[PDB]
Amino acid sequence: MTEYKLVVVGACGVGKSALTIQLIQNHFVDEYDPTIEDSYRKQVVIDGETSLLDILDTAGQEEYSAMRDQYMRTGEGFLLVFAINNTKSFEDIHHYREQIKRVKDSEDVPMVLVGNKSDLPSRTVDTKQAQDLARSYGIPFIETSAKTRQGVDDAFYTLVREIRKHKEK
Ligand SMILES: *[C@@H](Cc1nccs1)C(=O)N1CCN(c2nc(OC[C@@]34CCCN3C[C@H](F)C4)nc3c(F)c(-c4cc(O)cc5ccc(F)c(C#C)c45)ncc23)CC1
Ligand SMILES: Nc1nc2c(ncn2[C@@H]2O[C@H](COP(=O)(O)OP(=O)(O)O)[C@@H](O)[C@H]2O)c(=O)[nH]1
Ligand SMILES: [Mg+2]
Repeated sequence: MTEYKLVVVGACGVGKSALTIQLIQNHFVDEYDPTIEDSYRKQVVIDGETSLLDILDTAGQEEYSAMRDQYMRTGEGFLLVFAINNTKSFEDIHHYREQIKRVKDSEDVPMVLVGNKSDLPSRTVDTKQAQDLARSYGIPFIETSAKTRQGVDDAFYTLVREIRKHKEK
């Protein structure tokens, strides 16, 4: 069976855990310990192909050991998550893209920009800004809400389609 290694990255509090649990369980978690970093597996059918998605939900203290670089290097695709009500989380996206570029030693790594918490009215990052950033990186932009499940399957399934496009090159 085909297997895809996906990694969910972004600032603390953006909804990485909430998005992962929404994809895995179809339930919204109000509280998920921000120190818990773990991987989950879900069997899905995407465009007729059965596959196992192994999703690493990053968390815990920010550190950069060589062991952590090697663990991130195993990721085939990354969701760059920011929250639409947190400008600092959007400003931090460049850091996450640079760290992916550094450990993968590549300019062409499958990624999707995800603007989470789209259910909140307290927007501080406009959709146009996020679309321009994703255009500058050559990647898709998807608006999500882990609370209502808006865009959740689209974010993960779009990342799987980007990994498929990369494996074809
Ligand atoms: C919060 C978890 C909490 N623990 C306790 C209380 S809350 C959470 O979800 N986190 C914490 C932050 N993590 C993390 N943070 C960053 O950068 C954060 C910023 C903001 C403070 C200063 N620092 C630099 C920038 F200004 C942004 N970067 C992380 C990071 F890059 C990696 C990591 C590590 C290595 O070795 C390689 C690597 C390669 C690709 C990657 F995508 C990432 C990632 C992510 C890599 N790990 C954690 C980082 C995690 C989330
Ligand atoms: N309204 C709303 N709250 C969310 C959403 N996603 C996450 N949250 C909340 O934001 C907080 C941080 O979410 P969490 O998944 O722990 O973020 P992480 O640190 O990136 O793993 C929690 O209180 C979640 O319930 C979302 O899309 N909408
Ligand atoms: Mg978390």
